Amino acid sequence: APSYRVKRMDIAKNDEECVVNAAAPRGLPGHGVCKAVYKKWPESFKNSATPVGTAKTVMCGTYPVIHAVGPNFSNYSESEGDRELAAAYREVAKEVTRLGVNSVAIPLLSTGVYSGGKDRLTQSLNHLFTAMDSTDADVVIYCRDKEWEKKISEAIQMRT
Repeated sequence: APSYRVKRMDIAKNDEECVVNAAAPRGLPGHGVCKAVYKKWPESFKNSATPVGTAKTVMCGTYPVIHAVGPNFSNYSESEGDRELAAAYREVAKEVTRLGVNSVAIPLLSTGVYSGGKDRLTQSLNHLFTAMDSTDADVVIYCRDKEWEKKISEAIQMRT
């Protein structure tokens, strides 16, 4: 039965059937998660650029990389940013369904450098749940911060 889990580790080392990239705009290698994805699955960046609020899947071999471009809250208002963040996750759920995969590795979109200097764990996680609750896939959320793992883990347990 479909679950949610959280792991504090590099998503480029995930054990799931596909990976969501916290993609930088313009198809660029970016920083953080995006850069790790670029180093592990560079061929997935061929023609990967996609607008803020959307997702685009490129295969690396037969492994799907879902490039999801969340808004950068240094450039978006809070209301417009929230709408595009919600929409990016929606498009992730649509791609996961289309691919038919049994599991997916996801990072929290629009946190870190695309956060507008704000803690957006809860905002981004709740959009993740809303979108992925609509799918059948096992979801494994990948973070790096130890306090975030705790908070994510608590949220996962509050809905079981």
